[PDB]
Amino acid sequence: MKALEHEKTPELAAKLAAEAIERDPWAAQVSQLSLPKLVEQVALNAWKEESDNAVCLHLRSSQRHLNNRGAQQKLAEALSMLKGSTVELTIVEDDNPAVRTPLEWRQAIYEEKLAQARESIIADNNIQ
Repeated sequence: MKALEHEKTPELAAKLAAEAIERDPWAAQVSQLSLPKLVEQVALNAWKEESDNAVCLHLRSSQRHLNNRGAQQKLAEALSMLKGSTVELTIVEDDNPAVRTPLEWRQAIYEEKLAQARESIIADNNIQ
């Protein structure tokens, strides 16, 4: 009609997300919270650090423009509904790759199939 072409394989991407959730407690938590779109993109562009009484979403500063307090407050109420108590939910902007976000995890699960086929040679070992 108009074009669509943007679904492509939403099944493959959601199946891939199932594995991400089956590995990542944060991806699982977000899917249980069932976030909308903007706030979902905030939760997606961040990896969830968790402290004694807080949850600090390390958002890739590469998408710092998604992070707004309007999202954080809605995210906070949702995280608090999950935790069943007040979560000190903050969004911090840390672009360092040392942890994978649930978005990057979905992507990384897919590439693990490809990477395992090269990492098998790492497992053939040399020094470890």
